[PDB]
Amino acid sequence: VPYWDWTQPIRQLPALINEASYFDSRSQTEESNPFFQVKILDTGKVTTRDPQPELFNSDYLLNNVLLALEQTSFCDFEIQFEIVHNALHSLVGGRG
Amino acid sequence: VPYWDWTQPIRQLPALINEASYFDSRSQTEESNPFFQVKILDTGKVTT
Repeated sequence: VPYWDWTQPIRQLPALINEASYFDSRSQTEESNPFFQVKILDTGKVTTRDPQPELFNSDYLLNNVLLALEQTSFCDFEIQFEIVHNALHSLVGGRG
Repeated sequence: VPYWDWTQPIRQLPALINEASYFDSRSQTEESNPFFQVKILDTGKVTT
């Protein structure tokens, strides 16, 4: 499994996850990349992304993670860890 | 019906079509953008 870095400012969504559809040479054919969406089992609906217009060209994530990393103990670190974890989650979740 | 001016030197696809998701307040709900693609009738095939 790879990891998507966000410490460096993001110019746009990463290629692997925003590219419309792939073209496989095994069938020499196009097919839609699953990374957009997936049908949630027996629910009648599918997921949906929604980018936020302030996810780009900011050092907010960088400085926040630095001031979370500065700490020494562990319990204090945990709370800022969770905060920044849910941060970009909520940012990219959108109205969906 | 509108028209798309491709005579303009383009940078990205227009936002009317490329994005496959829009949120409308009529039902305060999200819905996939139909302009993304439409399946061909009674063949189980989706364009791209």
